[PDB]
Amino acid sequence: MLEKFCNSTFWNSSFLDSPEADLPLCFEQTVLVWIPLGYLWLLAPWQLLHVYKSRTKRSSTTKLYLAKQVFVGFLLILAAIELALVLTEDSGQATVPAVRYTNPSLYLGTWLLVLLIQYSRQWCVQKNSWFLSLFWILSILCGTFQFQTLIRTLLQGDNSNLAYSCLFFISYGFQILILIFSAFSENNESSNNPSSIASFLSSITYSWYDSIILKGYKRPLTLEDVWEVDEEMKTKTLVSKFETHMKRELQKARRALQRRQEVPKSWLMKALFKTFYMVLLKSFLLKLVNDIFTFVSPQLLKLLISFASDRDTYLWIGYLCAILLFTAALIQSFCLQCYFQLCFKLGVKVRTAIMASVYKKALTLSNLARKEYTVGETVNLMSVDAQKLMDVTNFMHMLWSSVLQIVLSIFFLWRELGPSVLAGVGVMVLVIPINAILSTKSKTIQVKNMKNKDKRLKIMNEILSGIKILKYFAWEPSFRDQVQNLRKKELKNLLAFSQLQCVVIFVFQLTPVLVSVVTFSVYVLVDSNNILDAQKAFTSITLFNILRFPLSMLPMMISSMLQASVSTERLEKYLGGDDLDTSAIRHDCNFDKAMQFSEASFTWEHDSEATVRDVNLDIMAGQLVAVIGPVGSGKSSLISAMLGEMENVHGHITIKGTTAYVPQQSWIQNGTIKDNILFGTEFNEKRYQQVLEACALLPDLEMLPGGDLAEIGEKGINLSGGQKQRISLARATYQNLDIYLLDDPLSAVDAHVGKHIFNKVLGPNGLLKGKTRLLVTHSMHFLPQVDEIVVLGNGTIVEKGSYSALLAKKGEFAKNLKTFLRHTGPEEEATVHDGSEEEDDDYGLISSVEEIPEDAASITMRRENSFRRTLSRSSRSNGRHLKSLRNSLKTRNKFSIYLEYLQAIGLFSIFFIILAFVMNSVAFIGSNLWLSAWTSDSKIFNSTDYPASQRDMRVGVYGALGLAQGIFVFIAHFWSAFGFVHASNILHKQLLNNILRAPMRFFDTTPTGRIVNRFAGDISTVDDTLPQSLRSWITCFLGIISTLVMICMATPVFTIIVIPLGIIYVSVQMFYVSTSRQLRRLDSVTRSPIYSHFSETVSGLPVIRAFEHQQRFLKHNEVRIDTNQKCVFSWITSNRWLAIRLELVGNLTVFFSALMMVIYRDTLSGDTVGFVLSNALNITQTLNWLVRMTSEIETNIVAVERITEYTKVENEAPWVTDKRPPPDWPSKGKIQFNNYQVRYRPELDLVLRGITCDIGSMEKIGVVGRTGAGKSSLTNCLFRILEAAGGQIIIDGVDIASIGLHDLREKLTIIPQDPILFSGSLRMNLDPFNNYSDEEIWKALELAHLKSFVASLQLGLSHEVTEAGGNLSIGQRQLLCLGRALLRKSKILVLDQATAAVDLETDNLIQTTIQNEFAHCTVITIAHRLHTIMDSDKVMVLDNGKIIECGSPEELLQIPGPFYFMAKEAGIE
Ligand SMILES: Nc1ncnc2c1ncn2[C@@H]1O[C@H](COP(=O)(O)OP(=O)(O)OP(=O)(O)O)[C@@H](O)[C@H]1O
Ligand SMILES: Nc1ncnc2c1ncn2[C@@H]1O[C@H](COP(=O)(O)OP(=O)(O)OP(=O)(O)O)[C@@H](O)[C@H]1O
Ligand SMILES: CC(C)CCC[C@@H](C)[C@H]1CC[C@H]2[C@@H]3CC=C4C[C@@H](O)CC[C@]4(C)[C@H]3CC[C@]12C
Ligand SMILES: CC(C)CCC[C@@H](C)[C@H]1CC[C@H]2[C@@H]3CC=C4C[C@@H](O)CC[C@]4(C)[C@H]3CC[C@]12C
Ligand SMILES: CC(C)CCC[C@@H](C)[C@H]1CC[C@H]2[C@@H]3CC=C4C[C@@H](O)CC[C@]4(C)[C@H]3CC[C@]12C
Ligand SMILES: CC(C)CCC[C@@H](C)[C@H]1CC[C@H]2[C@@H]3CC=C4C[C@@H](O)CC[C@]4(C)[C@H]3CC[C@]12C
Ligand SMILES: CC(C)CCC[C@@H](C)[C@H]1CC[C@H]2[C@@H]3CC=C4C[C@@H](O)CC[C@]4(C)[C@H]3CC[C@]12C
Ligand SMILES: [Mg+2]
Repeated sequence: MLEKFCNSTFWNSSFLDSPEADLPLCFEQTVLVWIPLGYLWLLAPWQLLHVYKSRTKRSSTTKLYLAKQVFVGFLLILAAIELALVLTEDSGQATVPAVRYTNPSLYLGTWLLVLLIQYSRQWCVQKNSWFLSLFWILSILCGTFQFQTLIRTLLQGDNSNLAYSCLFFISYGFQILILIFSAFSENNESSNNPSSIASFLSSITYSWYDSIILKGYKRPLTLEDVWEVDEEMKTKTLVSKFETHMKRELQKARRALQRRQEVPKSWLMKALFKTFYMVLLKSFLLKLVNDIFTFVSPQLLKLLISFASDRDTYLWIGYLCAILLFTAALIQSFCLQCYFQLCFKLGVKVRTAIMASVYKKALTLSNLARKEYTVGETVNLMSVDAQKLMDVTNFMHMLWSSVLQIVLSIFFLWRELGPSVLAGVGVMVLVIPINAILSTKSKTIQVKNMKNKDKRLKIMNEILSGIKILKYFAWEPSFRDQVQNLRKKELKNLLAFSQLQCVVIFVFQLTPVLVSVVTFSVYVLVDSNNILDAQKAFTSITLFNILRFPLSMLPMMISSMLQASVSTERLEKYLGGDDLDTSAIRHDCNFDKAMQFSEASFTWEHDSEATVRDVNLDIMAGQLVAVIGPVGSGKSSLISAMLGEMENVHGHITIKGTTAYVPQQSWIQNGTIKDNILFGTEFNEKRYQQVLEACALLPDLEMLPGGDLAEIGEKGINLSGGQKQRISLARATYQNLDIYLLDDPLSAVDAHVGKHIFNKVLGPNGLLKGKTRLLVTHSMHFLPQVDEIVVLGNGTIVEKGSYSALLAKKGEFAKNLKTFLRHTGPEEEATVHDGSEEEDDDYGLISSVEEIPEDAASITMRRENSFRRTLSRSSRSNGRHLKSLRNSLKTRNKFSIYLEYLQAIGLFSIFFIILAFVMNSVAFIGSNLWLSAWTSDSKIFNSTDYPASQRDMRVGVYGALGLAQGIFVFIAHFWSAFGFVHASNILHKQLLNNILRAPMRFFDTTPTGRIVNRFAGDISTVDDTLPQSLRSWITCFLGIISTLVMICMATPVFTIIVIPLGIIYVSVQMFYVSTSRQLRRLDSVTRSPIYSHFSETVSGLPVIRAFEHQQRFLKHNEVRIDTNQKCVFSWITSNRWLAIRLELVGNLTVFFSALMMVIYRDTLSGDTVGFVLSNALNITQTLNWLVRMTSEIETNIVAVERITEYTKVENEAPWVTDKRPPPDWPSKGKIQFNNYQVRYRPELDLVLRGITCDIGSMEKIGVVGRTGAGKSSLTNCLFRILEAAGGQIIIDGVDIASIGLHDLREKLTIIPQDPILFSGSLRMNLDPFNNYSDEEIWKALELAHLKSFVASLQLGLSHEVTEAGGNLSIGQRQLLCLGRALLRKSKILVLDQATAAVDLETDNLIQTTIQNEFAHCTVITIAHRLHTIMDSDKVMVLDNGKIIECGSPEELLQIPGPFYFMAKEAGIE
């Protein structure tokens, strides 16, 4: 039928099959002008309906709109005038074919729809959609063909049709211009994000993120300038969506579980599929489309080889094939990037929807299930389980995209070689089994590695925190070896694990060559008729390279799904747990009473004995009643039942109004004191001040360093029981509720503060004089000022009555009211916390193992190592003692590192390793040239002319070259492993000796947290991931370099393209790293908050639920999640930006190569066009891998830099010098000071000045003074802890300066101010140096009155001790340090005021012991008990750093003076 419509033939061989070939103006003016129209017509109504339903306000008109409308109008008028001219040309006696009638009319019809659809878009967000943007591309691609034919026809010399050509040419141009104009964003400039408003091209090449790329390059970027996340992902939206389906599923699962077996089994997985099936479908379609291109390239490569093999062909074939290869690569990359983006976005959505839902359940779960779990366990649950589920949802489509890819690949190989292909596959299948046996061994080793690493850190924390005591007694040398033993014991396991990992990389590295040698040898040797040729060989190599990945990622995917199974099972127990029952507390306005108990009976457990039994009482409003009883009576249980935290058994409770809670164990949040007192309330001034003053929290607040705005909590000043109780009471009284349930709020405070609080806050005349008060107490001091008292016994009420009535009853109250009341004095003080902010990770900026397939082994290990390391830190309980707020306040008053690391490794081995890797690359190029020659050999011979000698020679050499390649790699890997284990040893050892020898200034300025982190995190980083990246980068670089030598060697001209693309590569490279690095940090800083908040709320749930303050905390958690969800996307998109740019560069560098071998084909063979393209086909992704891998080693080298800084910290005076003292130097206790002047730090002034005193032998001296007089400095001046800015100290005629450092301390003894006990055994604390024998030790405890405890202990001197002697009680901790100093029996003893916490009897013993034992010695004591200072031969007085009075105490008191005035103030005599 088409023959009469048109006039020419549709298709004839003569049209083609010629040097010059072209489709006729019949095929081009038919199907090529029907496809574009069909797309627009068929698909128009769907887009019209999609706009119709969602029509909103019109947007302001912009210049682009009018340009796009006027160009279409020009097209319309052009088509109209063409139709008019055609109709006017021939009317009479001219059967003009309808191709000149329909085609003109068709276009005129379409342009109208284009005008309409464009206007409709003006009413939507994205103006330039995908519909028109794809239509224009289709039209241009279809119309390019008419162009060539038309031009040629005219150029050839025919002038018959010139209007049509000119008309068509004008339209084709205007189409180009319209397509160009249809790419501009034309933004409304919405500050949220430009993702919603972006044309098709911008949203497909990611050329809208680049703004941030320009912003972060100039100046560092903060959280302000990162675009917000879209509404579809906001936490509030995701939760509701997931909650609907969760609620709908669980109930059905519960019903199914109840119907049978008469705890759900599988509901979470379904709830997720039913919620997010649509994204799954879209991603599946995109992955299916991409999977096709993976096998398209090899066919074009075979066509190129065939075309270049012969000579009598046409150029058009080669040019068309090159263009097709370019287009296929571009399309495949564009589809793959979009699929990656969709999948990763879905993963993030799932992770947020699980984390927020877990948080929301945590604060509504029953008490039984909550008490079953642990505080840290639930935090680890959210921090680990949710992350595991994110990974298994980032790489699930692989499962189906493998069993298909593999199958397809196998099919092709068979259609290319024959039954021989099976031989290669089998060798490529046997590898996986072997890989497993080695992974299990690696895990087995790593477990013990982790165990030994844990203990070392436990000794490190103690020594770093208590560095003062070590210096005083000179115990530094022992701990050196004590920790080096553990270091070596760990190093051997590290070396074993390292050499095992090398075997695995070797098998995954040589498998390509092995499969090639086996397949080719079997194919050529199995039958004499078989003859190799270039196309078959090179295509087989390409398909092997394609297939090598899935068979090596499928094992990993199966292992991951196995972990996600148990992770899912654990979460479903928590998210599916029961809820607490509330059908026992009736919140009605009884009014008649604010409380009523109708024979209630509640139990803590499910069905155990009732803790509270048969309770019935009622108290009117405005009544203060006190609940008293013995220990374990059940008061707090009664108040918890009032709150409703127990399970009802029998009865009901009526409550009118709100409630307030003051728990026995005070709970404090993180933040300022003002934030804690407010607890989410509008700030006032007439009530805030009243609350603070009434709770007597004013004097203390004045003494805090920051006043009211002082950070309190885990990461700040740790207050004592006395204060934390007053803060809790102040918060409760400021919130101003109706019913107050106080549980012992006056226990930690003393008598004065307690009386003041009772008379000013809660009592007959106080702040809460109208509200009802229920207080539980243990002291009978405030009983007469109450209204009604109740005595609880065995959980039930024994007697209820007024104070006078109970006293008149004459029974239990008489005995009860004796001296039960217990008073508490000031309790300890504050405790500052050393900053330990460390959260650097290893697995970052990497989302799946599909983006960087070459390095899947290392990526998997890093994830597992990070997950394992998370638990340890959570379950660690670091015990670095603590510091007193008082003492802390006084204290306040470039490529070179790469060279350093290489020098630590050893340049001698580095040279040989580089030589080995380079030699391997040469053997690679050599093998390819042997095959290229072997394949070339075929053309000379034929089927029945191949000799046997050639057949054997062409394969023996191939085998030899493969063997050489394998050997050189193995050697390179074998040495690399050792070259590192040595580095970790020298770096740590060198660092430890230097850091352990630093002066006190450095230890005082830098917080302990920073110093200990270097010994733990960095050492782990510099001995684990570092080597993997350092060994992968060189392999990638050498592969790229080898590929380029091959292409340039074949055709020299290519050298030109190398320079330009490099300038682009190194440019595109700096940009990415200059931004990604900053986003990596932001992510870590904005994560820890979330887990901190969850831990806080879980610990303080009853207080949260007593005040009815749950919505605020839910909102806080939602904001904290939306801050991190905004930052993750900002790097998930950046990685996709780089890919489109580098995959484009990599595809361009192969397109040119192909064309350069079609213009110079004359001097080229088929095989030479094989080794050049077969390799260059896999250079696109290798660039992306190199940039990503070089963006990780650059981020990881930061470890070595830190370690180096502390290895070069200033040191103090040498331990031992040549100047030795006379034997038994401290013969007599003769000390003298000559104008001794000193300063703590060079920037600080002299603290002690003009000191001139004399110390006699066998003399007892008492140093006493005022605050800030430098009393304690005197001691820290005799142990040469500081220097000597002025003057000197002479003992036994020998200046302390001349004598060596470790030569002086040994012969001096000092009792520590705060007795500290190290871990280990009792022998280690008493004598780490094992110099003494047990016999003389056994005498020491006899003198110390401690032999009774130690003899009857579990062991003798071998008994272990926990942290800071936690197993031992306080009484012996101070006592033991007395015995420690007793063993040394030195000559000069410097005592200090350290008997403050020693009990009277013990104190007395300590005091007399000093006198009985130390008699033939000199004793200098700095003390505050002026009374105790009475027997000193000479009393020295310091004012502000100057000696004042030096005389006997009797003389000092006989003659009035500053000492006598102090004694008069003290009143000792
Ligand atoms: N959280 C709990 N879980 C289980 N049983 C508990 C719990 N708290 C208390 N009990 C049980 O109830 C008994 C009474 O505890 P409760 O704290 O009510 O007594 P109390 O007299 O108020 O104590 P105290 O005088 O020390 O404040 C305990 O000895 C124990 O047997
Ligand atoms: N670590 C330090 N860093 C800086 N200056 C310090 C440090 N320790 C002490 N000082 C300075 O030295 C002064 C004297 O401190 P020292 O403890 O010797 O005085 P003191 O009169 O014995 O104290 P107290 O009355 O509390 O027993 C401090 O007030 C302070 O100015
Ligand atoms: C598949 C397309 C899109 C790209 C691949 C190149 C195409 C255009 C080339 C590759 C091989 C070519 C064929 C090779 C040999 C012959 C036999 C001849 O007597 C008629 C033409 C015909 C059948 C050619 C037609 C064009 C052809 C199919
Ligand atoms: C708009 C662009 C993408 C169209 C691409 C095809 C163009 C560039 C091609 C198609 C047909 C080609 C022409 C075909 C034949 C000849 C005759 C020859 O003796 C000189 C080159 C010349 C004149 C070619 C020039 C380039 C040409 C016009
Ligand atoms: C399909 C899209 C993407 C690109 C289309 C490119 C087409 C139009 C190009 C690519 C290679 C070109 C051919 C290359 C060489 C010659 C030989 C010359 O003596 C006549 C023109 C002729 C025969 C060209 C015709 C046009 C041609 C076939
Ligand atoms: C993007 C696509 C559509 C256009 C670019 C295709 C390029 C590679 C094509 C288009 C026109 C082609 C040229 C057209 C005409 C001739 C003359 C002929 O005697 C030798 C080949 C030569 C010199 C062609 C080489 C290849 C060529 C330059
Ligand atoms: C097996 C191992 C020990 C071989 C050692 C390879 C050495 C020579 C290689 C591996 C990693 C390389 C570094 C990788 C990254 C960069 C960042 C770039 O901006 C400058 C070069 C620099 C700094 C490289 C210098 C050379 C380097 C240190
Ligand atoms: Mg209690």
